[PDB]
Amino acid sequence: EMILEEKDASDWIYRGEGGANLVLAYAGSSPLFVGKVIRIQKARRSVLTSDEQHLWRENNELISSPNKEVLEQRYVQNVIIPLLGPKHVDAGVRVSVSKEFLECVDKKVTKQRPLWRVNAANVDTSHDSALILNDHSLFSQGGDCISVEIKPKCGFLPTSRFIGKENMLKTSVSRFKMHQLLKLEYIEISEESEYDPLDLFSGSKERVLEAIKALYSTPQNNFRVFLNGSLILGGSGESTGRTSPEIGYAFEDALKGFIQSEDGHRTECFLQLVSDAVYGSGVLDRLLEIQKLDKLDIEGAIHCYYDIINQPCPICREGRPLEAELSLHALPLDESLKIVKEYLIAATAKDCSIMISFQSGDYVSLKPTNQTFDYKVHFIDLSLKPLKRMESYYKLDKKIISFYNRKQKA
Ligand SMILES: Nc1ncnc2c1ncn2[C@@H]1O[C@H](COP(=O)(O)OP(=O)(O)NP(=O)(O)O)[C@@H](O)[C@H]1O
Ligand SMILES: O=P(O)(O)O[C@H]1[C@H](OP(=O)(O)O)[C@@H](OP(=O)(O)O)[C@@H](O)[C@@H](O)[C@@H]1OP(=O)(O)O
Ligand SMILES: [Zn+2]
Repeated sequence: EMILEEKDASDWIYRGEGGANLVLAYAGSSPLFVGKVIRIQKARRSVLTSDEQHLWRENNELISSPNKEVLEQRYVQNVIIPLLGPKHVDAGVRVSVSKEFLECVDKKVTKQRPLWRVNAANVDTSHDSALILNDHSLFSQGGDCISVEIKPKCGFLPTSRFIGKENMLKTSVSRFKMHQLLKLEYIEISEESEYDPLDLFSGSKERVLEAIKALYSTPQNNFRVFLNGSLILGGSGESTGRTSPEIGYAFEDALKGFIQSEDGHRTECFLQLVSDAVYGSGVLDRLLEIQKLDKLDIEGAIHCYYDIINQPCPICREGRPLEAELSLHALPLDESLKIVKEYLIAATAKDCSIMISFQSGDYVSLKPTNQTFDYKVHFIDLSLKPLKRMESYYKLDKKIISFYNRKQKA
């Protein structure tokens, strides 16, 4: 029991954000909130639609959620944990908030937010609740703690019965790689990321290290590093441009004390440590199993979505009739519901992040520095994706592939 009022907004500072939630770390002195983060949902510019209630009917505690914050809490603990495991997942504790606290918080951090983020979304000041999670950038509560955030994205390729001849490049080239080309076009990134999510998930030592190095070279919105809660690499609530020579010098120096290596080598040693931690723990393996719940791709699943909402299928009837996916539409409701539900769970896994906390059971021995590091892994950002979003998923996919295709015509 706790109600945060307008005065409490002074005790929270900006940490980061995505497209759904704004996150703030504690900067006050209250013993009850020290070492915690606050996850506040944003409104873009009642709790579940009828069709969402039909889709999540097997989970009754889910469909009876009073607000959207409890819904997220019950989605993680009733759907995602039975799939990922409870060891590295925190569902978090609820806390009551006021309309004013939320408004003051919104205003407090505005200046530290990205310009375009301020444009698209602000905090939803109509919610009476917020999520309190453990601040993973702190090791627990030892000395210093270097923390690494990774947004791995999708690490498998569609193998589909349902991807057309004209989109067959989707079988060979990753979604992440293809998206980079579109992102660059809409000036959402400065340069094409060198990171290939197929390497990180490959379960191969040399390929994981290759992936970690690429995440250093072009962090964008996929790689962040924190010294004791303080951002020392990556973007602040957005994607960031290439690690320049200068960013490199600062990060190399920020590593002093923690990594015991001679100047100009602490970085290559640190990237060895992150690689060893990721590879050794195999925490990615079980997440790939959840991403693979998208078995038919959006070009397959889309047909099932129109069967679920009882709407005539546009894709089938507005295309060539002899190429209509009769296969999928012949499927019973229960089957149709299963595919789309598993697709939405996969989307959660495709969009989550991983935070590895390091400190001088789970441990790494760095031969080049002669040091030992304890580490903890936690999954974060395990949101429930709206069912309505299947339609925008198909449009986005159709936009990415066709733009990739016509670029290959050069
Ligand atoms: N428990 C935590 N400990 C430390 N940092 C956190 C924690 N939770 C969130 N963050 C930071 O806050 C940022 C945004 O949190 P996140 O849960 O990804 O918001 P989101 O808007 O739901 N993301 P997305 O839906 O992918 O756009 C992350 O990139 C983290 O750096
Ligand atoms: O659609 P994509 O795969 O690009 O993923 C986007 C994701 O939507 P999805 O996870 O529901 O698809 C968004 O999540 P919401 O906050 O809107 O819930 C947000 O995280 C974007 O930054 C992601 O773009 P990215 O920068 O990672 O490419
Ligand atoms: Zn169809």
